[PDB]
Amino acid sequence: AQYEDGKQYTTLEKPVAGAPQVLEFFSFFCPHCYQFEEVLHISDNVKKKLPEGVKMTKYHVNFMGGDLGKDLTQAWAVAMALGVEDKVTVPLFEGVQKTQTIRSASDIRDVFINAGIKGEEYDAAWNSFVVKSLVAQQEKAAADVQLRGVPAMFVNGKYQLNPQGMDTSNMDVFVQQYADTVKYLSEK
Ligand SMILES: CNCc1cccc(-c2ccsc2)c1
Repeated sequence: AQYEDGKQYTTLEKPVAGAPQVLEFFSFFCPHCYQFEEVLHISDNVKKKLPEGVKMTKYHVNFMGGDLGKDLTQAWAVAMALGVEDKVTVPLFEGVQKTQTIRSASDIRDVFINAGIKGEEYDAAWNSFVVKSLVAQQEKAAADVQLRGVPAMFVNGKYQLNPQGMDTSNMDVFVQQYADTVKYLSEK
């Protein structure tokens, strides 16, 4: 009774078939997601503790930030397609929430250019159907679980992380609790 359904995690009443093993959702507009990623480094510490053969997937969502939110989901598709997530995640979060210099799709593009992604490369990707397919994949995944809040993490389409059942007096402890819970669920 150390881990229990309803505490560190909840159980999906409609389990999602064929879902990624560990699926994280976020928005660059999401203040708690900024904390999760830039301050707590949740994705990294979770990934760091996944069993061998367990892949981690991270998807952007549309339902925050209106038009720009949709642009960001497309830009994240570009980031995934090019494999430059580790290059643009920080400046995208800071551009939206710290400096608030990201106000348009062009501003988003500037972040990729500054990170060394060539203009032609970004634009071809941005306009590609491979990227359209990746946008659709992100939307479908979020749709599969009736997603309406971020940050969120799901394990095997069956369990949903519940950070509200964790102590926050110490950041590092919270993070390891979160990561050990994901590991526990992935072995479940
Ligand atoms: C959805 N936000 C979850 C959460 C739960 C507990 C602590 C935090 C936190 C602690 C320092 S920054 C953000 C976030």
